[PDB]
Amino acid sequence: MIGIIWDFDGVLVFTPHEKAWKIATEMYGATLTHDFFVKYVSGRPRYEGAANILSRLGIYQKLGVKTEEEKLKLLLEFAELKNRIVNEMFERGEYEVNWEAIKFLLETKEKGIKNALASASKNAEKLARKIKVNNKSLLEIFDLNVSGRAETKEDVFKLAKEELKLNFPEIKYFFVVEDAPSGIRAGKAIGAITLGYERESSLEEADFRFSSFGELSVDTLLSLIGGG
Ligand SMILES: [Mg+2]
Repeated sequence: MIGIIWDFDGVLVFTPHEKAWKIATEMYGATLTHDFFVKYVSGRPRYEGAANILSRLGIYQKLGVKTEEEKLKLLLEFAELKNRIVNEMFERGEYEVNWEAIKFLLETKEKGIKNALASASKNAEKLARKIKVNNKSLLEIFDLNVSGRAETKEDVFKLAKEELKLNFPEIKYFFVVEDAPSGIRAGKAIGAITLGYERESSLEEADFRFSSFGELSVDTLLSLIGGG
């Protein structure tokens, strides 16, 4: 049978990604453009993004931060500030639910497909618990949740895969629903068929590229295996 491993943010839920960085950058005296975000921050590791902002928008220079230890002190402050802002804007309800993803999720569930929630975020489970689908939480629709139990996509995907197999040994095919280029790579690394949801980035490395759910069928999956 089939197992599907779901990333959360960017797939089942949309949060403002650029916005957290913009606000941190604003409070250090600079303006983050969309152009800059796309070129030096988006899709890169958090600390690389942060260091790009601090150096190229002149914030190091402005504050007299000259040595590597001084730079490093501010880098880690800045990157922590950005996480703290992601947390606060989650606390303020700043997200939208992707009901069309939940649609496909429910469709796979009725055809006997097993579904794991597999986010690296500490907040995925909480949000999933509070979003309602019929007479339960979106969380309880999943057969399995491993969210926040590791801190990279590949480690959480790996964990979700091992647990899906333990619980259901007769699963033979794994899919990863993913919205980010790094996740597509993480999916391939654990031997899953990657379902690339392009809402913003293009995901050329993905086995199946799509722009909206419902453009997915259970039959698409079988077809993907396929030869797969
Ligand atoms: Mg994602």
